[PDB]
Formats: sequence, structure tokens, C-alpha cells
Amino acid sequence: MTSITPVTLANCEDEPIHVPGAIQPHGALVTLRADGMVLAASENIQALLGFVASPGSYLTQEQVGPEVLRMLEEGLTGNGPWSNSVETRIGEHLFDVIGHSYKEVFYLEFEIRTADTLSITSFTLNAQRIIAQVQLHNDTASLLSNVTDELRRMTGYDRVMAYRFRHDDSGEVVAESRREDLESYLGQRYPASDIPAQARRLYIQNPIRLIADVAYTPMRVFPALNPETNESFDLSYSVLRSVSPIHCEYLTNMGVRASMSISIVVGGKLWGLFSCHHMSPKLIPYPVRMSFQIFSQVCSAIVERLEQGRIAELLRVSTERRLALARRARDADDLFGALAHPDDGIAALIPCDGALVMLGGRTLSIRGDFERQAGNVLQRLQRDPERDIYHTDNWPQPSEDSPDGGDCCGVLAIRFHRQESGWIFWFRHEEVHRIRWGGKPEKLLTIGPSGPRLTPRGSFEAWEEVVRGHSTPWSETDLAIAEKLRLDLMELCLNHAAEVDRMRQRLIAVLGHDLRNPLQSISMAAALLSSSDTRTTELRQHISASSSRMERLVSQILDMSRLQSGIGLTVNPVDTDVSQLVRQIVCETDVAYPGLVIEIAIDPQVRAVVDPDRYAQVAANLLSNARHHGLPGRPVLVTLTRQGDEVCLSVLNETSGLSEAQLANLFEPFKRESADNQRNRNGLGIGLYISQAIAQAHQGRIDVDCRDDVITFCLRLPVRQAETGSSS
Amino acid sequence: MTSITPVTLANCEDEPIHVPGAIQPHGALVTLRADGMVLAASENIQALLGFVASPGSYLTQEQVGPEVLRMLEEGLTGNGPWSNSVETRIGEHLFDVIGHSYKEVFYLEFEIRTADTLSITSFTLNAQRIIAQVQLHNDTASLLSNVTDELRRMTGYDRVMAYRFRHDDSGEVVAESRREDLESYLGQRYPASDIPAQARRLYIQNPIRLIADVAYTPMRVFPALNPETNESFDLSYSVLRSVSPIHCEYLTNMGVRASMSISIVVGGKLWGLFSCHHMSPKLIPYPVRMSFQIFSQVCSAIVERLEQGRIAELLRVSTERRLALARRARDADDLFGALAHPDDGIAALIPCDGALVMLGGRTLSIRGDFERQAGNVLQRLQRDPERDIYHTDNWPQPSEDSPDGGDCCGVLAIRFHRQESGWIFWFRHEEVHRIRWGGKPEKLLTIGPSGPRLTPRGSFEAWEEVVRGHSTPWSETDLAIAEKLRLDLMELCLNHAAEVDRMRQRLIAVLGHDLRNPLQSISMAAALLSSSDTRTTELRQHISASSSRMERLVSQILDMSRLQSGIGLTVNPVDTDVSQLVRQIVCETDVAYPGLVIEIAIDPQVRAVVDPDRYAQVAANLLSNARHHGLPGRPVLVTLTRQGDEVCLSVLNETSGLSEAQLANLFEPFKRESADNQRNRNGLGIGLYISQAIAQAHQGRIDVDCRDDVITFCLRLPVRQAETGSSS
Ligand SMILES: C=CC1=C(C)/C(=C/C2=[NH+]C(=C\c3[nH]c(/C=C4\NC(=O)[C@@H](C)\C4=C/C)c(C)c3CCC(=O)O)/C(CCC(=O)O)=C2C)NC1=O
Ligand SMILES: C=CC1=C(C)/C(=C/C2=[NH+]C(=C\c3[nH]c(/C=C4\NC(=O)[C@@H](C)\C4=C/C)c(C)c3CCC(=O)O)/C(CCC(=O)O)=C2C)NC1=O
Repeated sequence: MTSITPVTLANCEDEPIHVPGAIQPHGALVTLRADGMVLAASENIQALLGFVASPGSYLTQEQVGPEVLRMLEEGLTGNGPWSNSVETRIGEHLFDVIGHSYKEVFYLEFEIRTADTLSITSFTLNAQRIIAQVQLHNDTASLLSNVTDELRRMTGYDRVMAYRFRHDDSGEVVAESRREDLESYLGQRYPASDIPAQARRLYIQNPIRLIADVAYTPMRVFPALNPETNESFDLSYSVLRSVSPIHCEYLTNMGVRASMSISIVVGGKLWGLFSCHHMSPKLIPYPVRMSFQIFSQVCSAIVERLEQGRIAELLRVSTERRLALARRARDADDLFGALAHPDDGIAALIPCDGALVMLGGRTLSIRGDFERQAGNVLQRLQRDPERDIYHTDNWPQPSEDSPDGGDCCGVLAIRFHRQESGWIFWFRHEEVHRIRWGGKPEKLLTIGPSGPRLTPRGSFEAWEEVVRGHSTPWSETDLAIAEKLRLDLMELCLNHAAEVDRMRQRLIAVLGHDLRNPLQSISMAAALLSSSDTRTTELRQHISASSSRMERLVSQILDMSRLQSGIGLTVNPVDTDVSQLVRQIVCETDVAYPGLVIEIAIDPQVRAVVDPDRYAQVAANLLSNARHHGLPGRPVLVTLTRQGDEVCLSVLNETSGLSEAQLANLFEPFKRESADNQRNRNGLGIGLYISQAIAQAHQGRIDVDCRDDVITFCLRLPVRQAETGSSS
Repeated sequence: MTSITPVTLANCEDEPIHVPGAIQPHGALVTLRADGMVLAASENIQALLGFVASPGSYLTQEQVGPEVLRMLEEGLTGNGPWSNSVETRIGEHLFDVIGHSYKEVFYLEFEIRTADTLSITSFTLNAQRIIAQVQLHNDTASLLSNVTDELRRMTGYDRVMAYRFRHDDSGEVVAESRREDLESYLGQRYPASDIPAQARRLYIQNPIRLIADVAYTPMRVFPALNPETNESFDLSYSVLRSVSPIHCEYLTNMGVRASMSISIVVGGKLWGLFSCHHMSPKLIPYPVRMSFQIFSQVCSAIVERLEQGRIAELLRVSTERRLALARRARDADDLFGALAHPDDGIAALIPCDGALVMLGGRTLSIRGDFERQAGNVLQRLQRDPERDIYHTDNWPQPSEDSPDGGDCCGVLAIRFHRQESGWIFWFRHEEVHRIRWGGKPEKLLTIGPSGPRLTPRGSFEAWEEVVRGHSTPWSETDLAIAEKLRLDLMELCLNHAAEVDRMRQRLIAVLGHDLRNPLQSISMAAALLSSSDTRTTELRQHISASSSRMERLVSQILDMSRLQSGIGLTVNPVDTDVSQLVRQIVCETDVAYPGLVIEIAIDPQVRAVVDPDRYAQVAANLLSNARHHGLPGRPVLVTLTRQGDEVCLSVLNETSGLSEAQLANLFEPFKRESADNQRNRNGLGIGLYISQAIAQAHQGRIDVDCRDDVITFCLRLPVRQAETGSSS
């Protein structure tokens, strides 16, 4: 739907190995339609089976015999997936005829069992042999060790190996059984490109491969495209499927002449393989490969059980320490203390060569001194501040320019208090690794008539690569522990930091209560001054003005605290003459500010049940806002009107132009722009915030209209009558 | 007389089905010691085999034939667990002699293969198909359906059913293949008591059961106890093991005459069964049950992998939805609004008939009104305040006694901000559930002369239970989503509330600056009052005193905020004559409060480099504390001494007795005891906190010594050496 077609990232995953259009010549293939019509067949069918499977026809009993027709008939007419096989003699050779269905196409694959003993061993006896062996092991090390030997005994292959994939898709030969005169491949690494993603995905679906003769010439199955869809025949589940010519080249470079492999699937991912080699052609009869296909799933389930148990036990053991630390830190007076102890603490949660706890600008290093390393990592994290977890095993080793460089190649950092910079770091020193590679990893490129070819390595001689500047990698367990600790510490930091709010509530509330009395006393004393002398009169006036200003500030503080605390404003609606109140406020404002030209259009005797103190407060806030933000010398128009069940008071004044962002933030508290406005340098900006809260408390609202740098405010309050109680 | 009185939990788990001491008479059993000696044998051994296995004797080739001893010798001399079988003829008919070892006891189980023919063993081909075909299913719903049909066609049983266990160990018939005339059991429920915990564990250990004749007579094995241990023979892995008579009664009441069942084990738990029934005796040859053991292990592994895939996909889609919400909630100005939107938000994470989001007293419902249920849940949860998550599927609906009830049956709640009461409640309305029980699940007991007996149900006719008042239970995924979202919202609350803190800091920081000017103006005007009249003089004095008190409060506010914000107290250390300062302060305090007897022991010319304003503040704080907490009329002893490079000021006064908690909390801010002290009602209690912080800022300390209700404070401040120019 995005109208885009991405391009693949790697050319090694782009071979369609599942639709080769060819089979290995040790059998014959026939493809059949859901009604039984022959669609395509392998070109050797006349030589191997003695008859021509002409497309469009149906198999005759003279051709495949009654056993194959009985099997096919039960297949085509059956329901759900189909997979069956039967033993029959066609011509003079005994054949294993395998049948399966995939994506509505039915396949019949014939393998010769010439020069072999009839029913020498059955699928059930071999399956029980292996499953009984596999179930004796409680560790994957010994499970893979013994299974590799039993598989070599049963098959008789020149070599059998257990190959385990790494987290980076590479893999290592973790177990081996081999003929004495063969060089051991145990413990060698092989790169991720040796088994491409396409194969790993396929080998989760079809657990068994066999290559009977690595020198084989593919037999083309023609027509190559299914006539009913023009699509290639999907041979994913075919046993005769022609393997990639690049892998037969890879095995020719190993000197291998037959191959077999069995998948190990864990968690829906290809966990490993059992790979078998022979230095001469070798075919394993289908009943035995069927027993191996059964074993593949039993062994996969057992390995999964073992790995899940081991991981679960490590997770439990670590959860114990994490919870104990959480308890200690919760009980301790200082978290930055309880975590920063060289005994236990966070340094003991994850294997590290030292750790550092950082919070609120306080740091402590455990088992070393890493404030330098930590600070430098933060100076790296400053480029991606939204990142909360950082882990690395290849920290750039410092240059020789100064000995201040720290060789702590491993860093694992987690942020538990983003605003206070709560950081925990775990460090690891450089661990010098040595890797035995199965052949030098030369590039997959050769140029010839085909252009560049993805040719495999020319030799598999064990090459030893020394790794420097790398530490012990942080396991998925360590990363999980680090994240769970991050969350546990965030929760504790929130519970800890939330107490600051309660303290400020108590403090401010007591201050608001205790400060009113001295101000009231001063205002009363100023009112009691006889004002006999002109000097005494001026001082009395200045004292009364300053006291009223402080009372106003204290009132604003109380209101803001009550609003932020959610208590709201306790309004007392009473029948108030809005006309008289607004006219009085305007007159007092004009007399107080003779330079402020105030125009009034106040309807007479507008009476409404409203709180006179809150309405006066709103009017004062609006006049102050118009004075501070209005253009100097411009007149202010005040219009009070009753619009049905609402009282509308409008104030219009010119401005130097207000942006839409400023208009949206007009009601925001502590607006930074107020500190820069030379006329409002002392304005807290809460005037609109408090006014809006007052309007909401009165079930009203404050409208704002700014046009052509002229802003118009319209207070709308609902008309209501106060309730009166009676005994009736 | 044992001083104990146990209480029975259940009768059905007590019967030891693994040590029955008897076998099903379709075979014979011989028990052997690790040295090959015969321990015990079934009493029918002479009837079926023609020889007597006298205890203590050894088998002989003329008795059991050579192939039996050949098989047994590999067992006795083998390592670890053993399990094998041999096809051999004894007397005139063929026996399937199966051997295994358990707890170092070796068993020989003889099963007659009479009345069949190797051609009938073609069941091995149907086994091959089922084992091979099962691997291709894409989901458990189709897998159970197809496998039940294949199992019925293969075995030919009158009925086959896939039984899946519920989370409460009950089970439901989820698939069925049956003879056309038989009553279909598909979809019926059966209680947990139908397969007791012991049977579930044994069926996890021994996957295949077969009751060839429900009407059988148990063939006792004699002697019943192993002479080597005097214990019962553990027959958990014996194929001839006599099934519980309570279960054979159960099958008799179904009209079943033979049974077979195949375990499905997932995650090491019994996930389900395939149970096959026949209305007449039927026996499955041992090679076929051997193939069913393989099928059971393969099916178990595939079912486990399919269910893991389904759970993983559910967790993936859940994670996508949750992280999308966390993003929207983080980009929002108000978290509450971005969560509370009905069109998109929290309500899409967990399927609910409605939801309520709550934070800081706000409550916004979605798809209805839910404040009643939320209120009742919190009122209940207030009795478990540490609880952060709650879930229920059967909330008690309100009685008709009041219309204020809330009719929601299911509630899921999580707390994401313990202080702001941030709660998210997901509600589910009544989902009337109709349950079809396979017979009424009445009590499985009847009392007779032997007391209560574990009588099965006498009938299996479907009884429909109308379960009312229950909603869809909260699945493991719904709980995982609630648990993870709780953390995703705790993160956002912490990161946002840090801004609320920073805002209140900015608020108080601006208030402290703007309040200073009006106070200074009033203090100056008061100082300018000519005080010509006595009344004018008294008013001036009152105004000056009130202004000084407010200035003191404002200073305390600034100090407290700077300390809580970590800014500390700014000090200006200067060479000050401590003797003169302290003497002056004491004189002023005594003159202002002649009723407060102050005793002074002030060393002369004590000089120290200290901030005179901060040190005077500390002295005033100490004197105020002694005045408010000292006993009325008792003298206060003030001692100032220089102890080398430190100046020590001590104040001693009598008290009404201070508790150890009050002494330890003497430096705490907002000490509740200050609000209750009628003499210190206006005291915030910060005096000691601020004084201690000032002392620390001066690199000094405040010592406290309270003895026999007499408290002694000792301020220790370091003396700083003076610096001056010098020349030769
Ligand atoms: C001792 C160690 C050891 C290892 C590590 C090993 C690997 C291995 N690769 C396998 C698969 C494939 N590899 C490639 C391609 C490439 N392979 C490369 O090396 C580069 C150059 C490249 C392309 C540019 C393809 C297309 C396939 C799919 C084949 C198919 O199914 O058609 C398989 C499974 C097949 C089997 O059973 O042998 C194994 C077992 N066999 C060993 O004996
Ligand atoms: C159509 C539905 C349907 C269901 C649900 C069903 C259940 C079932 N119970 C099983 C096992 C046992 N049950 C009990 C005991 C109790 N069972 C009850 O009902 C009450 C009366 C009671 C005790 C108070 C015991 C001791 C055993 C162990 C038997 C042994 O191994 O010796 C088995 C496995 C055995 C088998 O293959 O048939 C199944 C399959 N059989 C069905 O055909």
C-alpha cells in the first residue's frame, strides 16, 4: 500500500533453493494434479521406471502397479496434509515410492533400493533406538556428544558432527564422531554465510536432507512451470530435491562425497544441525531417514526443554539477588548509598570488573574508578538522549595520546531516573579471545564468464584469528537483569521522589496560613494611622498599598496551590449587581491608572448570582493583562452585556501582535515570554490561568479573539438563581 | 494420642494406581532381581506358559526359550534403565515378551499374540502414515481433528476423542470420531476429578495405556511385596498393570468394554489425551502400541511448538499495540487525555466492555459509566494498599437493596502512580455461560459399613449448567499486557511529575524574589515614621515587628527551598568577634523577653571566620527553640568557648521530656509536634534543620545532648586562619 518495492540486503539469501526444477538422479519424480492428471515428470522416468509419464495422462496400473495406485488414490481423495510411502517392485528393481502434497500439487518420488536387504531395519526400531538414547541426557553437552556417536554407529558415516548456531548466526562444531584417519573439526567456527537464511528457514520446515552423490548431475523435471499456475513446482518437501550447486561446490572443496543433515529446531529457530559426511557415495534407505525425521522432532523438543530449564534457573537465581537488593534499597535511607556498596550492591547483580552508580550529580565507583569512563560514555549518549539502555563489548580503546585512557572495552548502562540522571554502569576489561575458523574467511567473489560468482572458500584449513579490544559479551540474561533492575529502580525512585510533593504541600499550606495574620495586622495598623501629617499620610498610603499588594500575592499563591492540588476554588454564588461591580472596578482602575484610557459599554443593573470576589479578581486580572500587553496609549474598550442565560463581558485592546502559539499558551502559567516583556517582567502569568479556573468554577468560560494584532476577550458565565431551603 | 488431627483434602489422589499388585489377565508377569533371580510372578504363569516361576529360582532355556534369556541377559548386564521386547513362541502360541526395569527390579511381561496374523500387523503402515502426516499440520485445531479421524480408521475403535485440559484441570472433548450410531460426546466438559493428579503424572511418565477388557478380573502377583525391600512392586511402566477399579467402574457405566488412551505432554504438563473406546473387548498388538509411543512423542513435540508459536504471535501483536499507546501517551500534553480517548487508546489493548482511567482524582469512562465499580474496588483495595494489580472474573453483583450498585462482572485494575492514585480499570459485563457437563458432577462418595467409597457417577447423560454473572476470564496475555502497561505508564508518570516538581520550584523561586520588595518598602516606611504621638510610635513598632517576622519567614522559606533543591545555603565567612555578637544577641533577647532567664558563659574576644548574619540566624534559632521547648521559668544557660581551632557554643535548658523519636527527628522539617505545641503553633520546626545545614555549610556541626529532660546543644565551628601580606 506504500507504493514501494524494497531491494534485498544480501545476495546470499537470494537463491530460490526450494524451486530448483530438478532432482538428484538417484530417483525419479512425477508431479500430479489434484484430480490425478500428470503435470510434469523427471526426464529419467523411462530409464528408471520403464515407462513414459506423458503429461495430461493418468498413471496406469501397468506403469506404477496396484500399491502405488492405492497410495495415490488414498492421497488425492484424502483430507488435510498428505504424506505416505510404499515399497513396490517396478520392472526388476525394488523402489521406495514416496508421496506427499504441498500447495495443491501431488508428488510421487521413486528411490531405488537395489542391492539392499528388504526390511533389514524398520523405522520404528531405529526411532526407538535413538529416542531411548536421546532421553537419557540431562545436559545438551552430553546429549549432543552421545547422539553424534549413536548416529555414526547407525549410519556408518565417515563423520558425524553436532553444529550449534551462535547468536550472530555463525556456528561452531560442538560435538564430533569421525573415522580415525580423518582430521577433527571439533570446536571450529564457520561464518553465517555457510548456511544462508533461506536454508535455515527451509530446514525448519523440512528437517532432513540427503545428498547421495555430491558429484551428481541434476535431472531436470520438465515442464519447469506448473501448467495450472505457470509457477514453479515448490519442492520444499521433496526428498529428491536438487540441492544448490554452490553447496555441492562447498562440499567438493571439503572432499566430501555424500552428505546428510538433521535439523534441531528450538523456539521456532534453527538451533543447530547434525551433519554427516561420507567420502564415497552413500544412500540411506527411506525408512531410516523417516526414523531420523522422527528423532529430529523428539531431540528438538528435549533440547528446548534443557535450554529453557537452564535459562529459567539462571533467571531465578538472579531474581533472588535483584529482589533482595530492591528490599535493601527500599529500607535504606539513601538509595545512592544502598546501591553503592562494594559488598552486594549492583556490582554483584551482573558479572563485571567494576560498576558506577550516578544520580543527582553524585557518583561512586565500585571495584575501581570509572567516573572518566562513565562521563565519556554520557558524552557519547548525549547524541541519542532518548536512549535508556546502552551495552557494548567493543568500546573504542583510547589512543596513546594520554595515559588517562581506560581499557574497559565493555560498558552496560541503564537509566533509572532520566530527569535526575540516575545511571548505573557495569564495566568489563578486554578479554583476549582466540577463534579457530574452519578456513580463512576469504571473500565470496570470483570473476569469469558468468561475471562475479559467490564461490565458497577454496580451503578449510583451521585458521586461528586473535581478537583484541573486545570484552566478554553481555549475555541476554545480563541484559534482561539490567532492564528489570532499571524498572525496579524507576519504581523505587518514583516512590521516593513523590514524597517531595507532600512536603511542599505541607510547607506551602502552613506558610499560607501563618503569613496572613502579620499582613492583616499591618493593614489594620495602617488604617488606624490618624494621617494627621502629610508625611504620615504619604507613608500610610504607601504602607496600605504595599500591604494590599502582598495580600494579593499571598492570595495568588493560595489559589495556585489549591488549583495544582485539585481542591479547586470554593465559589459562593450570590445575587450580585454585575453592572455596579464592573463600573466600580473600571472607575477605580482609571483613577489608579490615569494614563490607561478605558472605554466602557456596560449594560445597566446587570444582576447575576455570581461570586463578587472572584468576578472582581477576574476583572482585575483582565485589566492588568490589557495594561501589560496592550499597546501604549491605545484605549481599552470594556463591554458588559447579558446574552440570554449568559453574561458576556468583552475587553478589546490593541497589541503588538500575538502569535497563535502565544494565544494557545495565553493561559499557561509562568510563561517565559512574560519575563522578557519589559512591561510584564514582574508578571507571573497565572492571571489567565486563575481566571480560567474561576470561570470553570462558575460553570463559565473565557473566550479569546485576536485579530489584526487586536485581542478581544469575552467572559461567558451562566445565569443562575441561588437555591433556598424550606421546611416544605 | 498423636497430638494431631489431619483433614482430608481429596480421596481420589490417595489411591496408589502405580503399585496395584495385580495385572490384567491378558498376559503374565515375572519379576526379577538385578542378579536374574525370580522375585515374584503372576499366578497364571503356569496356565499361559506351562511352567512355574518359583520365587528364588532362575529361568532356564527349556522354560522360556533361548530368545527370552538372550534378551534378559542384555538387560541384567546392561547399564541404566532397560526396555526391550522379543517375539518368541512359548508352548504352541506366540508371546510378545516385553521386559523393562524400574527401581532395580526387572520385569518380564508375556502378552499372547494369539488369534491374529502378521498380515494384521499391517497396522504398522497406518502408524507410519499418522506419524508422518502429523508433522505437516499448521495448527492444533486441525491437528486434533485430523488425528482423531486417522486414529479411528487405523485402530477401528468405536470411538476416539481428543480431550484437552483446561487451566483448572477440568477437560473438554475438543474433537471426536465415532461410530454413526453412538452418541456424540464432542464439546462436553468433565471435571478435574475424572483424571486425578496421580494419573496425570503417571500418564506424563508412561504415555500409552490400554485396558483390553474393562470387565477383567485382576490377576494378583504373588508375593505382593518384594522380599529385597518389603515394598510394593512399582509397576508404573508395566503394560500389564492393573488399572484402578474406580476407573473400570467409570468405563463400565459408559458401556465401554475396552479402552486406549495416548498422552499429549506440553511444557512438561499433561496437555491432553486421545482416548479410544470399544463397546466390546479389543486388544492392540504390542508392536502397534510401540508405534503409538513414538506417535505420542512426536505429536507432543508438534503441539508444543504450535502452541508456543500462537502464544508468541499474541504477545507480538500485544507489544505492538502497547508500544504504540506508550508513544501516543508520551507525545501527548496530558497523558490522561491521550489514554482516555474512546476512539483509540487503552480500550484497544485488552478486550473490555468499557474502561475507566483514573489519575489524581480525575475519572474518565469509556463506553459507559464505571465509577461505582472502580470506587468499590478501591474501597476493597484500600485494605491491601501494597497491591498494584487486581483482577477478577466474578465480581459480586449488587443486591436490590440500593440503586447505586455497579453491575459489572469482571474487573482488571493496575496502579501506575501510587501517590496520584493512577488506576486503569478494564471492565467486562455479564457473559452468560452455558456449560454442557458429561453428567452432573455430584459428589463421588457413598457411605457404607466401610465408610465413604469413591463411587463414580452412575450416568453420563449431559447436564447443562447455566453459569450466570461471569464474564470472559482475563487470559494470561491480558494480565501480561496489564503488567507491562503498568510499567510503561509508571515511567511516563515519573518523567512528567519531575516537571511538576521543577514547576513548583520555579514558582517558589519567583515568589521569594518578588515578596522581598514590598516588605522592604514597608520596613523603610515604618523606619521613616516620625513617631510624634505615642499611638503613632506603638503603631510603628507593631508594623516594624510584623515586617521583621515576615522577613524572617521569607528567609526560612528561601532556605528550605534551597536545601530541598540541593542549592544549599550561601554563606559569607568573615572574621567576626563571636563574643560581642553572642553577648549582643543575648542582651537583645533578654531585653525583648525579660521573663526568659538567660545564663551566659561567653568567653571574651572569641573570634572566628563566620557569616555574621548566618551565625546570628543560628543563635536566634537556638534561642527560639529553647524558648518554645524549654520549661517556663527555667533558666537557659548559654556557654561560648573556643576549643583550639573550633568555637563551641552550648545552650542548656530544661525540657518537659523529649522522646527518642522526637530527639532523632529534631532536625526534621514540618515536625508534627510543632503544630500541636500551643506555644509553637506558628513554628514550622525548620529552625534546627536550617541551623544544621548552616553548620555543615561552615564545615561545622551541631551536637545534641539531652539528659534527664535537660537538652544541651553544642555548635562546633572551625576557626579559619587569617591571611595578610608579608615582606622582609
Ligand atoms: C563442517 C561444517 C559444515 C558446515 C558449516 C556446513 C554447512 C551447511 N550449509 C548448508 C546449506 C547451504 N549453503 C548454501 C550456500 C552457501 N554456503 C556457503 O558456504 C556460501 C559459499 C554459500 C553461498 C554463496 C546453500 C545454498 C545451502 C542450502 C543447500 C540446499 O538445501 O539446497 C547445509 C545444509 C545442507 C547439508 O545437509 O549439507 C550445511 C550443513 N556443512 C558442513 O559440513
Ligand atoms: C469421555 C470422557 C472421558 C474422560 C474424562 C475420561 C477420563 C479418564 N480418567 C482416567 C484415569 C483415572 N481416573 C481415575 C479416577 C477417577 N475418575 C473419575 O471420573 C472419578 C470417579 C475418579 C475417582 C474418584 C483414576 C484412578 C484413573 C487412573 C486409572 C489407572 O490408570 O489405573 C483416564 C485414563 C485411563 C484410560 O485410558 O481410560 C481417562 C481417559 N475417560 C473418558 O472416556
